[PDB]
Order: sequence, then C-alpha cells, then structure tokens
Amino acid sequence: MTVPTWQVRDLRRILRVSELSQHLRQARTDFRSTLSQLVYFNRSVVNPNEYDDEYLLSDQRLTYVYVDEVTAQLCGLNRLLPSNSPAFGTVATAMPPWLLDPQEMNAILQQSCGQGGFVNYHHGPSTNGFFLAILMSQLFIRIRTDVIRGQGYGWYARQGNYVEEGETREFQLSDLIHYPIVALGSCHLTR
Repeated sequence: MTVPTWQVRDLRRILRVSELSQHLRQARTDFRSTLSQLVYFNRSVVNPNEYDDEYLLSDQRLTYVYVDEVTAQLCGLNRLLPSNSPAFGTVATAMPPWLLDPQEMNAILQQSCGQGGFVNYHHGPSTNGFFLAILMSQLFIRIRTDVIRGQGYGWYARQGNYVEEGETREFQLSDLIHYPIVALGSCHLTR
C-alpha cells in the first residue's frame, strides 16, 4: 500500500521503557507488512504522478530523530522530517530513546549536529525530549559509530555535507521534508 495508508503510531503516552520498546517493535513490523521492503513516498516535482528517487529500506531496524514536543506533533501528524543540522541535514541514530538520559543525549547531539537547521540541539535538552522513529532512505549515510555498555550504535545523516564512515537523483532539500514517520514518542521514560 501507499504511505498515506499508514497511521503514525503516537506513543507519547507509553512511558515505560519495556512497553515502549515492544510498541516500537510492533510499529516497525506493521509498517513493513503493509508497505513492503521498498517504500517510495514523495511525488516527483518533474512528473507529479510518479515518485521521486528517494526510497525507504524497511528491512532494517528503526533509527531515531530527536526533537522537541511541538516539532514531534507537527512532524508526526503531518508526515514530515526536520533538518537538525545546516545544509538541510537530518541526523538520525540507532541509540534508542532509553539508552541515555536526555541531558546526556543532548551533549552527544550538540557534538554531532551544527546550527542552522529546523531543530537546533545547541539550545539544550528541551530540543531532544521527544523523538521521531523512522526507517531510513538510501540517502542516509553512516557517519559514526558510538559504543555504550559494550554495544555499537550507528549515527546517520541525510544530506548536510557529512562524510561517510571510512548528484543527479531527484529528492527533497528543505528544513522540513515530506517523509514517512513510523512512530513518535517521549524520551522522559520510566524504567
């Protein structure tokens, strides 16, 4: 089916870590089940009836774009993804919302992302108190790996002039793009 058939999972009232993880797992499975392993989503500006070149790879785990609650609501309800770095970059991570306290996550985000985008983590932890859970398109490249409690977590960037760890396509370049959101939720979680 097409992306508009997907109702974003609003998990903002699921605040226990174990419950949230289970809901995220199910949301990912339901998304893949209904939309396939290969998901086009944005209509071309060149031919408005066909899709542009950006596609989601849904045979992968969810990654997270951290946001404030206002941005979470705007993006979740409207199928949008914000930039969080200059040059229209969106940085996502495999680090789930319960891995670190939002204050700690904000420190890592500040080091990972510049200023000038829609979301700007340099204003402090209120900017990452919530999250958008996504499946990444082929335009996300891995930029770094962080190791916490002996486990590796990838960091990824769509655009933003990042360099990959170790252009003729048509796609959106904006501080807010049309993009499928699997789920949204809070980082203010109880163990």
